[PDB]
Amino acid sequence: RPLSRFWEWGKNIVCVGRNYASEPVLFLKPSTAYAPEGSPILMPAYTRNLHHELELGVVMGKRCRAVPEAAAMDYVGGYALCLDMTARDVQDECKKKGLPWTLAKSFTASCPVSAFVPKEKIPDPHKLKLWLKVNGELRQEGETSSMIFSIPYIISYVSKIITLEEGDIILTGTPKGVGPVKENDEIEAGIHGLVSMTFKVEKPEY
Amino acid sequence: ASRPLSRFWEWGKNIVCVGRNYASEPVLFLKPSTAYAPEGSPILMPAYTRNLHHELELGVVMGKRCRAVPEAAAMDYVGGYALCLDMTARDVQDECKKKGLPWTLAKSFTASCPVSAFVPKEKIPDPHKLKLWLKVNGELRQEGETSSMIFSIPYIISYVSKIITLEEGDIILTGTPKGVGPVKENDEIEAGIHGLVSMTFKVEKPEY
Ligand SMILES: [Cl-]
Ligand SMILES: [Mg+2]
Ligand SMILES: [Mg+2]
Ligand SMILES: [Mg+2]
Repeated sequence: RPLSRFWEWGKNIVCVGRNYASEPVLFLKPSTAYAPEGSPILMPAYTRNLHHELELGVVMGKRCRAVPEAAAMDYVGGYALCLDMTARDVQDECKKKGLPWTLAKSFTASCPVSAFVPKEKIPDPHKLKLWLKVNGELRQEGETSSMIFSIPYIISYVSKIITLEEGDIILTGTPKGVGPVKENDEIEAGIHGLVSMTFKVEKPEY
Repeated sequence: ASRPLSRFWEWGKNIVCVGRNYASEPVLFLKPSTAYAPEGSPILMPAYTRNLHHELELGVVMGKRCRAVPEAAAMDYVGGYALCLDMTARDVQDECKKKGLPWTLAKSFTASCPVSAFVPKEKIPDPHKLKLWLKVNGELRQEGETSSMIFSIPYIISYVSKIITLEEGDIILTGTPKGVGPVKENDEIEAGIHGLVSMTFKVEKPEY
């Protein structure tokens, strides 16, 4: 289907652990973690500390299996700005117990996502500037130039472990200033000169 | 438009697996859609493991968008079933557990969820009265009865659905009985549900 609405039909979401200040740590979100603009961030009932993580997402334009770094950028279709919503308290316990990160990282609406930005609009994804506000006040700022692992290497690396389909996305890590959000909070985020997006923290209607 | 559940592995977006469910709440982790290996495709061995285990599991293919459903309604959201193998780099898993890292390299690599033909819901009135088996070069290594599952199926559905909305075509593997063990290049795994379905897989290294 069309990359401009890739969150509607894309199957997989792969997320790098730390990529800002030896190999990347990888974890997954289900497709239902996607919350496109106009849809709320949903707070799980089991957390009392949900954090925002501002991240550049790389959307795969064709099927990508064990590709070398230099070819990796041919498999990219575009990009989207994401929040890797994280139940931080659950994560701390998972690290402690050797448990999978699912409840901390992989719940419904745990990946809010901007409009699709075609790769023609971004000649270099390592020269972008990211930002995020909670209730109008600046909280996360990062430059993608300060990423530890480059996007070509991240694509190559995960493609050698997990084949990526067209429409799959890779979240490439968060810069500094990660912190909490509560019910009714509003998160505004963007890439300077390219895209912006608004989201509202909300409880489920169960 | 709509694709058949008989080919759910072709279009299904998500795989959710339960940890220990045989002899307080389930452990959950995920595989990517590209973990699927339908019959005819090889179990691929990741180059970084020296201890790839099999795990015989009943899968549960969802038939209807399933968002935070109660246990008593859960079975209405099921489309059918498939027998799967939760292929696991156990050596990588131990290290993941130790460092408190994600289980991805252990449980979510390519071809790490071999899958049988789809069994419609009508053919299985009670999914807890099934018998599963698995052979490795002819030797019976896994034997389970789904009645001895700790968490029932309707609960597992009601539970994961509260955390993760499940689509049409998504599957939940409901854990593996005893008899888990390793495999190696050129081994031929066969496994089935008694009277319902059977499958065969060759273990290979990738043509990377
Ligand atoms: Cl995990
Ligand atoms: Mg998926
Ligand atoms: Mg992150
Ligand atoms: Mg398992």
